[PDB]
Formats: sequence, structure tokens, C-alpha cells
Amino acid sequence: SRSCGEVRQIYGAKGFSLSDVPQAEISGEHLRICPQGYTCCTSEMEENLANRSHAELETALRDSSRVLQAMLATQLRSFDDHFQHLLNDSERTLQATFPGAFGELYTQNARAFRDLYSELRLYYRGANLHLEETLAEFWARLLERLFGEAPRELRLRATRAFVAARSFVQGLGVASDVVRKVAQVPLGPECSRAVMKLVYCAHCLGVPGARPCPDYCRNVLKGCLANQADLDAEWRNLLDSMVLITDKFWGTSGVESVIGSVHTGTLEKLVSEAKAQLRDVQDFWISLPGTLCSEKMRCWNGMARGRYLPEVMGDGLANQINNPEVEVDITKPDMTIRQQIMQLKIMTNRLRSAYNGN
Ligand SMILES: *[C@@H]1O[C@H](CO)[C@@H](O)[C@H](O)[C@H]1NC(C)=O
Repeated sequence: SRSCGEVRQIYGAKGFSLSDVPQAEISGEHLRICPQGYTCCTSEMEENLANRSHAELETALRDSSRVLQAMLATQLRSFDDHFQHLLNDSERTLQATFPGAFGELYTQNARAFRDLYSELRLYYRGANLHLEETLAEFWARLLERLFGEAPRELRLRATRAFVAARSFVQGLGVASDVVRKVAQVPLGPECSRAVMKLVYCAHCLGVPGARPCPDYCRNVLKGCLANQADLDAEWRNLLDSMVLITDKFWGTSGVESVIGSVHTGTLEKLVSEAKAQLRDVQDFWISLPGTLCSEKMRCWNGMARGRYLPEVMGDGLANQINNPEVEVDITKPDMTIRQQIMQLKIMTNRLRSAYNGN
């Protein structure tokens, strides 16, 4: 008892200097973060351990962000490349059948057809948002190069198909960007305090083998990630809209059939997998506290070993007003996070609009 051996062992395994560690327990009068009591930690050790815990939590968060980003990027690239390939192969089928099938009108107008397809690619890329004018001019210089009353319907169908595809890809890209920018938001100093007291203060108070209580760590991380948790609602909204817009991919007027029919398996599986991934990460913004506590981090409640009494806080900034472990100013939001929320709102609007109308 009262020996600093084990704490010295752990503090040494951290790579830190072994000169700064006391032989036995000293007075904890000097401890700023950890509750003051007989301890094996000097102020030096306290600061060092604090820095360590903070850097570790940072690393975990950044890792989660990297995983999510990678997934969304993969989905994005997949759907984008496929949507490109459908049209490109519609053009290859075109060039294969059409000249061999019928008259010199085609072979003379071939560059005009190529320009039509290229303009459709520009429409899909979002470089040109009005296809009515470009189509009307296509028919104008096709007429002046001479295609019945129909297919004016192909205009409408291509419109509603291509806007759906573009909206889905844009959605994936936007989610990816939101995650990207939010990931660079730094942790608060009070959050760093609470985290230190969550992790290494157990070591400092003489219980180095003690495990942090689940509700305790939970409240701490809900205190730290409170701003990130505000993204929940709009995130779910965007994901819901992205799940919705894939319904337009199917049917004779469906996106697939339309992008394939411009001359007149796969995407289904991709859409299924996408649905799986999105329904997996719908919980993302509020899931972090529960995830990091259950994996990377009878029990240590922050004072001593024992039960953790306080009940777990709700998700979001405002619900942290009474947070026992960390002190949150709910009057100050993170403006970056709020901006990203706005972005989510915008893209969600675009997707809803794309779903039910013009
Ligand atoms: C579609 O055709 C264009 C013509 O330049 C080509 O560059 C592109 O590789 C094709 N689609 C894709 C993205 O593979």
C-alpha cells in the first residue's frame, strides 16, 4: 500500500521520464485537475498525463472521421463512375447500331449527336442547369439540318432522371464535406480537463487498474462532443432524402431506364449496399460517446472507486447545460458546425425537391 511502483510502471510505459516520479504517495495540494488528495503524481505528471489523454481522444475522433470519410468517398466514386458509364455505353451502343442500321442523316449528324451527349454530361455535372433551352436548340439545328412530335417526353424523363442521379452524388459529396470540416473542430480546454479527470486521475489517486464508469465516460464525452451531436437531426434528414431519391432509379420512367434509353444487377446492388451503409451511419453523431466508451476506453467514478450515481445526459448542446462532468456554455455554438448544419439543410431541400417536383 501507499507505493508508487505500479503508477511509475504505467507512467514509464507511456514513454515519459522516470526522474519526475515520487517513491511513495505525496500531498495532492498542488493538483489542479484531479481531486486533491494523496497522490503519486506531481503537477508535471498531471500536465503530461492530461496532454496524453487529450491527444488520445483526438486521435480516436480523427480515426472515426477518416473511416466515415473513406466510406462516403467510396460510395460517391462508385455511383459517379457508374452514372458516367451508363451514358457512355449508351453512346457506344448508339455508335455501334445507328450507322449500320440506317441512313446518312445519322452519319452527317454524328457530331451533333456527340454534342448532345456531351451537353447531357455537362447537365449531369451540374455545369448547366437548364436542359430545355439546349434541347430546343438541338432540335433547332437538327431541324435546320433536315424527330417527330415525340419524344418531347424524353426531355422530361431525362430531366427527372439526371437530377436524381446528380442529387444523390451531390448528397454523398456534401455528407463527406460536412464530416471533413467538422472533423477539424478542436476540443475545448474544459473538455480536456474533464477527459484527464476521466482517464488518468484514477492512476493519480491510487487506483491505476480502475476502469472508468460507463455513465461517467458517457457524460464526459457527451459534454465534449455536444456541438458535434447537434448535427444529428439534419444528418438524418439528408440520409433519409438520399435513401428516398434512389426510389426514382426504378421503373420504365426510372433513372436507370432513362439514362439507358437516351438513344431511343449492378445499380440495384450498389443502391442496396448504399442503403446498408447509410442506415449504419445514421446514428453517427450521437453514437460516438457510446462507441468510444465501449471500446477504446467496481469502477472509477472520478472521485474514487465505486458506483457512478448521476444519470446520463441527453444528446446535443443545450442538454449539457446541467452536465456534471463538464461545464458547457450553451449560449456559444460552434459556428463551423452550424454552417455545416445549414449545408445539410440545403442539400436536403435539393433532394426533396428532386424527389417530388421541379
Ligand atoms: C465518357 O466519355 C468521355 C469522352 O471524353 C471519356 O473521357 C470518359 O472517360 C467517359 N466516361 C467515363 C467517366 O469513364
